Amino acid sequence: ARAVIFTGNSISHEDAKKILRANYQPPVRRFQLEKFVQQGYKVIGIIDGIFFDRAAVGHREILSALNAGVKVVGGASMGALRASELDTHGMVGVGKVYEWYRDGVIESDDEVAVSTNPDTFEPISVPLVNIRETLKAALDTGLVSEKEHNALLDLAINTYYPDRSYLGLTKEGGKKGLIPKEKGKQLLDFCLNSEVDIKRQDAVLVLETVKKLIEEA
Repeated sequence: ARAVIFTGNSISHEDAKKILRANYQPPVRRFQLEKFVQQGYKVIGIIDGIFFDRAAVGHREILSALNAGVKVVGGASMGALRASELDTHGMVGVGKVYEWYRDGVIESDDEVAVSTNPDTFEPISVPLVNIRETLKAALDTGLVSEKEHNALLDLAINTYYPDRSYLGLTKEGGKKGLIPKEKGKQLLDFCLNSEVDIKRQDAVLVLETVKKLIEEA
């Protein structure tokens, strides 16, 4: 049994490779799955994928893989979104992002979209789900008030995703009078050193699920 994993954004190929030896591919695009189905692969892990309509992985493609006896696992990013749409059809969803989509806690691809380096797949921006979880953790550490949490979260929601960053958020937050600037600096340090990287943690869960399905005959 051979596995193929589409990732690079939520976790690098370098970091994923140590956790599970698999065929690591770039974020998934339209009509990439069937190549691996036809090559005889037994498990597909969808973590990351392009969100733009023309190039996004389609329901038809996932359903084709499932009908051919290929197990499909999704989480973290595009995999979380698709698993929430196709779990009733046999796609396995794992992780918190999947759970939130499933239960209507979050909606739309805006929750997970990130700008990336097109060559290395490393993210430039911060996904909204990570911002949500990191602002929650900051509130717990007493680094923001509830008013400040809510104001900064609303700001993040209302920021074009390639411009979503912890520095950008605290800077614009300060400029818009949403947080004192010294309190903003303490918050930025927390965000840069103690990020709740829910996309990465969910990505690891996908890898571990794929690992289990490969082992099972």
